[PDB]
Amino acid sequence: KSKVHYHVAAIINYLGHCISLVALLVAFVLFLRARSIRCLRNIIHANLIAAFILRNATWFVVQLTMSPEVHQSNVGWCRLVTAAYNYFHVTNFFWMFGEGCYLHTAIVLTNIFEMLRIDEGLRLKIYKDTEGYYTIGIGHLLTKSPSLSVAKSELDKAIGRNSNGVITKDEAEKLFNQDVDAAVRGILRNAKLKPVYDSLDAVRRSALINMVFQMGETGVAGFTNSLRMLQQKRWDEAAVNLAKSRWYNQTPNRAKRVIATFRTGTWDAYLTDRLRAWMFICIGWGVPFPIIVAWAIGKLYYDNEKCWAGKRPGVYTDYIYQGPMALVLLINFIFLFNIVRILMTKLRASTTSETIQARKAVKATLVLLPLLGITYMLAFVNPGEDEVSRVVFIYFNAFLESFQGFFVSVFACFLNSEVRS
Ligand SMILES: CCC(CC)Nc1cc(C)nc(Oc2c(C)cc(C)cc2C)c1C
Ligand SMILES: CCCCCCCC/C=C\CCCCCCCC(=O)O
Ligand SMILES: CCCCCCCC/C=C\CCCCCCCC(=O)O
Repeated sequence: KSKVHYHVAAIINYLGHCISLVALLVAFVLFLRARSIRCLRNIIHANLIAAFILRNATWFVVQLTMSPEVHQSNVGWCRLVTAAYNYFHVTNFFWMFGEGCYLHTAIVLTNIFEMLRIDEGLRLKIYKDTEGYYTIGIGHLLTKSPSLSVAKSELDKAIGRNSNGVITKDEAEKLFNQDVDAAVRGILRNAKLKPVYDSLDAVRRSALINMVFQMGETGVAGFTNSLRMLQQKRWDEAAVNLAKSRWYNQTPNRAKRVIATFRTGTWDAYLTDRLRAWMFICIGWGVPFPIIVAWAIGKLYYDNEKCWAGKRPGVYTDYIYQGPMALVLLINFIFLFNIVRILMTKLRASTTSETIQARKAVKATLVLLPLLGITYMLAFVNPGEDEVSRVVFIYFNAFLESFQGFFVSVFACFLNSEVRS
Protein backbone atom coordinates (compact mmCIF):
# COMPACT_ATOMS: atom_id res chain seq x y z
CA LYS A 1 0.00 0.00 0.00
CA SER A 2 2.28 2.79 1.23
CA LYS A 3 5.46 1.02 0.08
CA VAL A 4 4.28 1.97 -3.41
CA HIS A 5 5.18 5.59 -2.60
CA TYR A 6 8.48 4.53 -1.12
CA HIS A 7 9.86 2.35 -3.91
CA VAL A 8 8.97 5.04 -6.51
CA ALA A 9 10.59 7.90 -4.56
CA ALA A 10 13.71 5.79 -3.92
CA ILE A 11 14.34 5.89 -7.68
CA ILE A 12 13.80 9.66 -7.90
CA ASN A 13 15.97 10.17 -4.83
CA TYR A 14 18.60 7.82 -6.27
CA LEU A 15 18.78 9.24 -9.79
CA GLY A 16 19.26 12.89 -8.88
CA HIS A 17 21.98 12.00 -6.37
CA CYS A 18 23.90 10.70 -9.39
CA ILE A 19 23.45 13.86 -11.44
CA SER A 20 24.30 15.85 -8.34
CA LEU A 21 27.56 14.01 -7.84
CA VAL A 22 28.80 14.26 -11.39
CA ALA A 23 27.85 17.92 -11.38
CA LEU A 24 29.58 18.51 -8.06
CA LEU A 25 32.61 16.50 -9.01
CA VAL A 26 33.04 18.30 -12.30
CA ALA A 27 32.92 21.67 -10.59
CA PHE A 28 35.45 20.38 -8.06
CA VAL A 29 37.91 19.48 -10.81
CA LEU A 30 37.46 22.91 -12.39
CA PHE A 31 38.29 24.74 -9.17
CA LEU A 32 41.51 22.84 -8.46
CA ARG A 33 42.57 23.15 -12.10
CA ALA A 34 42.52 26.96 -12.38
CA ARG A 35 45.11 29.38 -10.93
CA SER A 36 42.04 30.96 -9.34
CA ILE A 37 42.57 28.59 -6.40
CA ARG A 38 45.30 30.71 -4.77
CA CYS A 39 42.62 33.26 -3.89
CA LEU A 40 40.57 32.87 -0.68
CA ARG A 41 37.30 32.97 -2.56
CA ASN A 42 37.65 29.67 -4.27
CA ILE A 43 39.34 27.92 -1.40
CA ILE A 44 35.99 28.33 0.31
CA HIS A 45 34.25 27.28 -2.89
CA ALA A 46 36.47 24.26 -3.40
CA ASN A 47 36.02 23.26 0.23
CA LEU A 48 32.30 23.93 0.12
CA ILE A 49 31.99 21.65 -2.89
CA ALA A 50 34.16 18.97 -1.25
CA ALA A 51 31.87 18.86 1.79
CA PHE A 52 28.84 18.18 -0.36
CA ILE A 53 30.72 15.57 -2.35
CA LEU A 54 31.53 13.69 0.84
CA ARG A 55 27.93 13.96 2.03
CA ASN A 56 26.40 12.88 -1.27
CA ALA A 57 28.83 9.97 -1.36
CA THR A 58 27.73 8.86 2.10
CA TRP A 59 24.12 8.83 0.94
CA PHE A 60 25.01 5.87 -1.25
CA VAL A 61 26.79 4.16 1.67
CA VAL A 62 23.78 4.74 3.93
CA GLN A 63 21.53 3.28 1.19
CA LEU A 64 23.68 0.27 0.46
CA THR A 65 23.88 -0.64 4.16
CA MET A 66 20.49 0.24 5.79
CA SER A 67 17.78 -2.30 6.68
CA PRO A 68 15.66 -2.70 9.87
CA GLU A 69 17.55 -5.96 10.60
CA VAL A 70 20.86 -4.05 10.60
CA HIS A 71 19.02 -1.25 12.45
CA GLN A 72 17.70 -3.48 15.29
CA SER A 73 21.35 -4.45 15.70
CA ASN A 74 23.27 -1.44 16.97
CA VAL A 75 26.34 -2.58 15.06
CA GLY A 76 29.57 -0.64 15.68
CA TRP A 77 30.19 0.29 12.07
CA CYS A 78 26.45 1.03 11.58
CA ARG A 79 26.43 3.87 14.09
CA LEU A 80 29.64 5.17 12.53
CA VAL A 81 28.00 5.77 9.15
CA THR A 82 25.12 7.63 10.80
CA ALA A 83 27.59 9.71 12.81
CA ALA A 84 29.57 10.42 9.64
CA TYR A 85 26.49 11.27 7.60
CA ASN A 86 25.29 13.70 10.27
CA TYR A 87 28.83 15.09 10.56
CA PHE A 88 28.86 16.05 6.89
CA HIS A 89 25.53 17.79 7.35
CA VAL A 90 26.97 20.06 10.01
CA THR A 91 29.81 20.69 7.60
CA ASN A 92 27.47 21.84 4.81
CA PHE A 93 26.02 24.57 6.99
CA PHE A 94 29.38 25.54 8.45
CA TRP A 95 31.06 25.87 5.04
CA MET A 96 28.02 27.77 3.78
CA PHE A 97 28.64 29.85 6.87
CA GLY A 98 32.08 30.41 5.41
CA GLU A 99 30.54 31.54 2.13
CA GLY A 100 28.30 33.88 4.08
CA CYS A 101 30.99 35.33 6.31
CA TYR A 102 33.17 35.92 3.34
CA LEU A 103 30.40 37.49 1.27
CA HIS A 104 29.17 39.74 4.05
CA THR A 105 32.50 41.32 4.97
CA ALA A 106 33.37 41.60 1.29
CA ILE A 107 30.34 43.78 0.69
CA VAL A 108 29.87 45.44 4.04
CA LEU A 109 33.16 45.48 5.95
CA THR A 110 35.04 46.40 2.78
CA ASN A 111 34.89 50.10 2.00
CA ILE A 112 36.75 53.36 2.40
CA PHE A 113 35.80 53.91 6.05
CA GLU A 114 37.10 50.48 6.97
CA MET A 115 40.20 50.90 4.87
CA LEU A 116 41.26 53.98 6.79
CA ARG A 117 39.96 52.53 10.03
CA ILE A 118 42.77 50.02 9.68
CA ASP A 119 45.50 52.28 8.33
CA GLU A 120 45.02 55.53 10.24
CA GLY A 121 43.29 54.00 13.25
CA LEU A 122 40.10 55.05 15.00
CA ARG A 123 39.94 56.66 18.44
CA LEU A 124 36.54 57.31 20.04
CA LYS A 125 37.77 59.84 22.61
CA ILE A 126 39.15 63.35 22.09
CA TYR A 127 42.94 63.27 21.97
CA LYS A 128 45.94 65.26 20.78
CA ASP A 129 47.84 64.54 17.57
CA THR A 130 51.58 65.00 16.81
CA GLU A 131 51.08 68.75 16.39
CA GLY A 132 49.34 69.25 19.75
CA TYR A 133 45.99 69.84 18.02
CA TYR A 134 42.70 68.14 19.01
CA THR A 135 41.56 65.17 16.95
CA ILE A 136 38.74 62.64 17.35
CA GLY A 137 37.46 59.67 15.38
CA ILE A 138 39.66 58.83 12.43
CA GLY A 139 42.23 61.63 12.08
CA HIS A 140 39.47 64.24 12.16
CA LEU A 141 40.80 67.62 13.25
CA LEU A 142 38.39 69.53 15.48
CA THR A 143 40.00 72.84 16.41
CA LYS A 144 43.41 74.52 16.65
CA SER A 145 42.56 76.30 19.92
CA PRO A 146 44.56 74.69 22.77
CA SER A 147 41.36 74.76 24.86
CA LEU A 148 39.64 71.37 25.12
CA SER A 149 36.36 72.92 26.29
CA VAL A 150 36.09 74.51 22.83
CA ALA A 151 36.81 71.22 21.05
CA LYS A 152 33.78 69.64 22.69
CA SER A 153 31.63 72.54 21.58
CA GLU A 154 32.75 71.97 17.99
CA LEU A 155 32.47 68.22 18.39
CA ASP A 156 28.93 68.67 19.66
CA LYS A 157 27.96 71.14 16.93
CA ALA A 158 29.21 68.85 14.16
CA ILE A 159 27.70 65.71 15.69
CA GLY A 160 24.53 67.33 17.03
CA ARG A 161 24.50 65.59 20.41
CA ASN A 162 26.30 66.29 23.72
CA SER A 163 29.50 64.26 23.47
CA ASN A 164 31.49 64.97 26.63
CA GLY A 165 34.59 64.06 24.65
CA VAL A 166 33.26 60.76 23.31
CA ILE A 167 31.43 59.64 20.16
CA THR A 168 30.17 56.34 18.83
CA LYS A 169 31.69 54.42 15.94
CA ASP A 170 28.53 55.41 14.06
CA GLU A 171 29.27 59.10 14.43
CA ALA A 172 32.93 58.89 13.46
CA GLU A 173 31.67 57.49 10.17
CA LYS A 174 29.67 60.63 9.42
CA LEU A 175 32.65 62.76 10.38
CA PHE A 176 34.85 60.59 8.17
CA ASN A 177 32.47 60.89 5.21
CA GLN A 178 32.41 64.66 5.82
CA ASP A 179 36.21 64.62 5.58
CA VAL A 180 36.32 62.62 2.34
CA ASP A 181 34.30 65.20 0.42
CA ALA A 182 36.63 67.93 1.68
CA ALA A 183 39.59 65.84 0.58
CA VAL A 184 37.84 65.09 -2.73
CA ARG A 185 37.10 68.81 -3.08
CA GLY A 186 40.72 69.87 -2.67
CA ILE A 187 42.13 67.28 -5.04
CA LEU A 188 39.88 68.43 -7.85
CA ARG A 189 40.94 72.07 -7.35
CA ASN A 190 44.60 71.09 -7.53
CA ALA A 191 46.18 70.98 -10.97
CA LYS A 192 48.71 68.28 -10.16
CA LEU A 193 46.39 65.60 -8.77
CA LYS A 194 43.01 66.23 -10.42
CA PRO A 195 43.94 64.91 -13.90
CA VAL A 196 45.22 61.74 -12.25
CA TYR A 197 42.26 61.46 -9.85
CA ASP A 198 39.81 61.92 -12.74
CA SER A 199 41.51 59.01 -14.53
CA LEU A 200 41.27 56.47 -11.71
CA ASP A 201 38.36 54.34 -10.48
CA ALA A 202 36.56 53.87 -7.13
CA VAL A 203 39.08 51.56 -5.43
CA ARG A 204 42.06 53.61 -6.65
CA ARG A 205 40.50 57.00 -5.96
CA SER A 206 40.11 55.69 -2.42
CA ALA A 207 43.79 54.83 -2.57
CA LEU A 208 44.75 58.33 -3.70
CA ILE A 209 42.34 59.82 -1.24
CA ASN A 210 44.07 57.61 1.42
CA MET A 211 47.43 59.14 0.53
CA VAL A 212 45.86 62.58 0.69
CA PHE A 213 44.79 61.97 4.29
CA GLN A 214 48.26 60.83 5.25
CA MET A 215 50.25 63.66 3.65
CA GLY A 216 47.85 66.31 2.34
CA GLU A 217 47.78 67.50 -1.27
CA THR A 218 51.00 69.43 -1.41
CA GLY A 219 52.77 66.31 -0.14
CA VAL A 220 51.11 64.02 -2.69
CA ALA A 221 51.57 66.54 -5.53
CA GLY A 222 55.33 66.14 -5.11
CA PHE A 223 56.17 62.80 -6.77
CA THR A 224 54.85 63.86 -10.19
CA ASN A 225 56.31 60.78 -11.89
CA SER A 226 54.32 58.31 -9.84
CA LEU A 227 51.01 59.99 -10.62
CA ARG A 228 52.07 60.18 -14.24
CA MET A 229 52.02 56.39 -14.56
CA LEU A 230 48.72 56.17 -12.65
CA GLN A 231 47.29 58.62 -15.17
CA GLN A 232 48.58 56.47 -18.06
CA LYS A 233 47.31 53.22 -16.53
CA ARG A 234 50.83 51.84 -16.03
CA TRP A 235 49.94 50.18 -12.73
CA ASP A 236 52.93 47.91 -12.12
CA GLU A 237 55.38 50.71 -12.83
CA ALA A 238 53.44 52.96 -10.48
CA ALA A 239 53.68 50.34 -7.74
CA VAL A 240 57.46 50.02 -8.07
CA ASN A 241 57.84 53.78 -7.99
CA LEU A 242 55.82 54.21 -4.81
CA ALA A 243 58.05 51.66 -3.10
CA LYS A 244 61.04 53.98 -3.37
CA SER A 245 59.20 56.79 -1.57
CA ARG A 246 60.46 57.53 1.95
CA TRP A 247 56.73 57.35 2.66
CA TYR A 248 57.19 53.61 2.16
CA ASN A 249 60.46 53.69 4.12
CA GLN A 250 58.80 55.51 7.02
CA THR A 251 55.56 53.50 7.12
CA PRO A 252 55.98 50.06 5.43
CA ASN A 253 52.59 48.38 6.01
CA ARG A 254 50.27 51.21 5.00
CA ALA A 255 52.20 51.71 1.79
CA LYS A 256 51.92 48.01 0.89
CA ARG A 257 48.16 48.00 1.40
CA VAL A 258 47.66 51.31 -0.39
CA ILE A 259 50.13 50.50 -3.16
CA ALA A 260 48.73 47.01 -3.74
CA THR A 261 45.30 48.63 -3.94
CA PHE A 262 46.71 50.76 -6.75
CA ARG A 263 48.20 47.73 -8.46
CA THR A 264 45.16 45.43 -8.43
CA GLY A 265 42.37 48.01 -8.23
CA THR A 266 40.68 45.80 -5.67
CA TRP A 267 40.40 45.66 -1.88
CA ASP A 268 42.11 42.26 -1.85
CA ALA A 269 44.95 43.96 0.01
CA TYR A 270 42.59 45.16 2.74
CA LEU A 271 39.91 42.47 2.60
CA THR A 272 42.45 39.69 3.17
CA ASP A 273 44.12 41.44 6.11
CA ARG A 274 41.82 39.82 8.67
CA LEU A 275 40.24 37.00 6.67
CA ARG A 276 42.49 33.95 6.47
CA ALA A 277 41.98 30.39 5.21
CA TRP A 278 42.97 28.48 8.35
CA MET A 279 40.19 30.28 10.20
CA PHE A 280 37.66 28.85 7.76
CA ILE A 281 39.19 25.36 7.79
CA CYS A 282 38.67 25.31 11.56
CA ILE A 283 35.06 26.46 11.25
CA GLY A 284 34.21 24.17 8.34
CA TRP A 285 35.85 20.88 9.29
CA GLY A 286 37.10 21.37 12.84
CA VAL A 287 33.95 22.56 14.62
CA PRO A 288 31.47 19.94 13.34
CA PHE A 289 33.49 17.27 15.20
CA PRO A 290 33.02 18.38 18.87
CA ILE A 291 29.38 18.91 17.92
CA ILE A 292 29.05 15.29 16.81
CA VAL A 293 31.07 14.10 19.82
CA ALA A 294 28.53 15.68 22.19
CA TRP A 295 25.67 14.26 20.08
CA ALA A 296 27.19 10.78 20.34
CA ILE A 297 27.05 10.84 24.15
CA GLY A 298 23.47 12.11 24.00
CA LYS A 299 22.64 9.15 21.76
CA LEU A 300 24.45 6.87 24.20
CA TYR A 301 22.32 7.67 27.25
CA TYR A 302 18.95 8.97 26.08
CA ASP A 303 18.42 7.36 22.66
CA ASN A 304 20.75 4.46 21.74
CA GLU A 305 18.43 3.12 19.13
CA LYS A 306 18.71 1.89 15.54
CA CYS A 307 22.29 3.03 14.90
CA TRP A 308 21.29 6.50 16.14
CA ALA A 309 19.18 6.86 12.99
CA GLY A 310 16.06 5.72 14.77
CA LYS A 311 13.61 8.25 16.11
CA ARG A 312 12.34 7.64 19.62
CA PRO A 313 9.70 9.89 21.07
CA GLY A 314 9.85 11.85 23.22
CA VAL A 315 13.47 12.49 24.05
CA TYR A 316 15.23 14.41 21.29
CA THR A 317 19.01 14.27 20.85
CA ASP A 318 19.14 15.40 17.21
CA TYR A 319 19.03 18.99 18.52
CA ILE A 320 22.63 18.71 19.75
CA TYR A 321 23.87 19.01 16.17
CA GLN A 322 20.81 20.50 14.48
CA GLY A 323 20.83 23.31 17.02
CA PRO A 324 24.21 24.79 15.96
CA MET A 325 23.15 24.28 12.35
CA ALA A 326 20.02 26.33 12.99
CA LEU A 327 22.06 28.94 14.85
CA VAL A 328 24.54 29.19 11.99
CA LEU A 329 21.69 29.53 9.50
CA LEU A 330 20.29 32.27 11.72
CA ILE A 331 23.56 34.25 11.86
CA ASN A 332 23.78 34.02 8.08
CA PHE A 333 20.27 35.45 7.82
CA ILE A 334 21.34 38.45 9.89
CA PHE A 335 24.32 38.80 7.52
CA LEU A 336 22.19 38.52 4.39
CA PHE A 337 19.73 41.20 5.48
CA ASN A 338 22.58 43.26 6.92
CA ILE A 339 24.05 43.30 3.42
CA VAL A 340 20.72 44.35 1.88
CA ARG A 341 20.41 47.32 4.25
CA ILE A 342 23.80 48.45 2.90
CA LEU A 343 22.88 47.52 -0.67
CA MET A 344 19.50 49.22 -0.90
CA THR A 345 20.28 52.31 1.18
CA LYS A 346 23.92 53.44 1.15
CA LEU A 347 24.93 51.92 -2.19
CA ARG A 348 21.85 52.49 -4.36
CA ALA A 349 23.51 55.31 -6.30
CA SER A 350 26.82 53.50 -6.84
CA THR A 351 27.65 51.43 -9.92
CA THR A 352 31.19 50.03 -9.68
CA SER A 353 33.20 46.83 -10.21
CA GLU A 354 32.57 45.63 -6.67
CA THR A 355 28.92 46.67 -6.73
CA ILE A 356 27.93 44.79 -9.90
CA GLN A 357 29.64 41.82 -8.39
CA ALA A 358 27.99 42.61 -5.04
CA ARG A 359 24.36 42.54 -6.17
CA LYS A 360 24.90 39.55 -8.42
CA ALA A 361 26.06 37.64 -5.34
CA VAL A 362 23.02 38.41 -3.21
CA LYS A 363 20.79 37.53 -6.14
CA ALA A 364 22.37 34.08 -6.17
CA THR A 365 22.15 33.72 -2.39
CA LEU A 366 18.48 34.69 -2.67
CA VAL A 367 17.82 32.18 -5.45
CA LEU A 368 19.65 29.35 -3.72
CA LEU A 369 18.06 29.83 -0.31
CA PRO A 370 14.56 28.57 -1.26
CA LEU A 371 15.94 25.56 -3.12
CA LEU A 372 18.03 24.38 -0.18
CA GLY A 373 15.85 25.90 2.51
CA ILE A 374 12.49 24.35 1.58
CA THR A 375 13.35 20.72 2.46
CA TYR A 376 14.14 21.81 6.03
CA MET A 377 11.10 24.11 6.18
CA LEU A 378 8.63 21.38 5.20
CA ALA A 379 10.02 19.00 7.83
CA PHE A 380 8.38 20.98 10.66
CA VAL A 381 4.88 20.52 9.27
CA ASN A 382 2.84 17.62 7.88
CA PRO A 383 -0.33 17.02 6.00
CA GLY A 384 -2.90 17.75 7.00
CA GLU A 385 -5.28 16.80 4.22
CA ASP A 386 -3.18 13.62 3.90
CA GLU A 387 -4.69 13.46 0.44
CA VAL A 388 -2.68 13.85 -2.76
CA SER A 389 -0.79 16.72 -1.11
CA ARG A 390 0.80 14.08 1.09
CA VAL A 391 2.15 12.49 -2.13
CA VAL A 392 3.17 15.91 -3.42
CA PHE A 393 4.89 16.91 -0.15
CA ILE A 394 6.65 13.55 -0.21
CA TYR A 395 7.41 13.51 -3.95
CA PHE A 396 8.42 17.17 -3.96
CA ASN A 397 10.88 16.36 -1.19
CA ALA A 398 13.04 13.90 -3.14
CA PHE A 399 13.57 16.17 -6.13
CA LEU A 400 14.78 18.99 -3.89
CA GLU A 401 17.07 17.11 -1.49
CA SER A 402 18.44 15.03 -4.36
CA PHE A 403 19.37 17.99 -6.58
CA GLN A 404 21.05 20.05 -3.86
CA GLY A 405 24.41 19.06 -5.32
CA PHE A 406 23.42 20.41 -8.71
CA PHE A 407 22.10 23.63 -7.18
CA VAL A 408 25.34 24.11 -5.20
CA SER A 409 27.50 23.10 -8.17
CA VAL A 410 26.09 25.88 -10.39
CA PHE A 411 25.87 28.48 -7.60
CA ALA A 412 29.57 28.04 -6.92
CA CYS A 413 30.23 28.00 -10.68
CA PHE A 414 28.03 31.12 -10.89
CA LEU A 415 30.44 32.86 -8.55
CA ASN A 416 33.18 32.28 -11.11
CA SER A 417 31.18 34.42 -13.53
CA GLU A 418 30.32 36.86 -10.77
CA VAL A 419 33.97 37.63 -9.95
CA ARG A 420 34.37 39.71 -13.16
CA SER A 421 32.17 39.97 -16.29
C1 LIG B 1 18.90 26.91 4.37
C2 LIG B 1 19.37 25.47 4.36
C3 LIG B 1 20.87 25.40 4.27
C4 LIG B 1 21.25 24.00 3.87
C5 LIG B 1 22.69 23.96 3.40
N1 LIG B 1 21.38 26.31 3.26
C6 LIG B 1 21.97 27.47 3.60
C7 LIG B 1 22.63 27.62 4.80
C8 LIG B 1 23.23 28.81 5.14
C9 LIG B 1 23.93 28.93 6.45
N2 LIG B 1 23.21 29.88 4.32
C10 LIG B 1 22.61 29.85 3.14
O1 LIG B 1 22.60 30.94 2.34
C11 LIG B 1 23.21 32.11 2.68
C12 LIG B 1 22.55 33.19 3.44
C13 LIG B 1 21.13 33.03 3.91
C14 LIG B 1 23.24 34.35 3.73
C15 LIG B 1 24.56 34.51 3.30
C16 LIG B 1 25.29 35.78 3.63
C17 LIG B 1 25.22 33.54 2.58
C18 LIG B 1 24.60 32.35 2.26
C19 LIG B 1 25.31 31.30 1.48
C20 LIG B 1 21.94 28.62 2.69
C21 LIG B 1 21.24 28.54 1.37
C1 LIG C 1 41.48 23.46 15.59
C2 LIG C 1 42.47 24.59 15.72
C3 LIG C 1 43.87 24.13 15.38
C4 LIG C 1 44.90 24.77 16.28
C5 LIG C 1 46.27 24.73 15.66
C6 LIG C 1 47.04 25.99 15.96
C7 LIG C 1 46.71 27.02 14.93
C8 LIG C 1 47.00 28.40 15.48
C9 LIG C 1 45.78 29.25 15.32
C10 LIG C 1 45.77 30.50 15.75
C11 LIG C 1 47.01 31.12 16.34
C12 LIG C 1 46.55 32.28 17.24
C13 LIG C 1 47.17 33.64 16.93
C14 LIG C 1 47.37 33.91 15.43
C15 LIG C 1 46.61 35.19 15.09
C16 LIG C 1 46.92 35.77 13.72
C17 LIG C 1 45.67 36.36 13.09
C18 LIG C 1 45.76 36.45 11.59
O1 LIG C 1 46.89 36.45 11.05
O2 LIG C 1 44.68 36.52 10.97
C1 LIG D 1 36.24 11.41 5.48
C2 LIG D 1 37.29 12.25 6.17
C3 LIG D 1 36.81 13.65 6.46
C4 LIG D 1 37.30 14.63 5.42
C5 LIG D 1 37.87 15.87 6.08
C6 LIG D 1 38.75 16.63 5.13
C7 LIG D 1 39.29 17.85 5.82
C8 LIG D 1 40.14 18.62 4.84
C9 LIG D 1 41.14 19.41 5.61
C10 LIG D 1 41.84 20.37 5.04
C11 LIG D 1 41.79 20.59 3.55
C12 LIG D 1 42.64 21.83 3.19
C13 LIG D 1 42.25 22.51 1.88
C14 LIG D 1 42.20 24.05 1.97
C15 LIG D 1 43.26 24.65 1.04
C16 LIG D 1 44.53 25.07 1.76
C17 LIG D 1 44.19 26.06 2.86
C18 LIG D 1 45.40 26.62 3.57
O1 LIG D 1 46.07 27.53 3.03
O2 LIG D 1 45.67 26.12 4.68
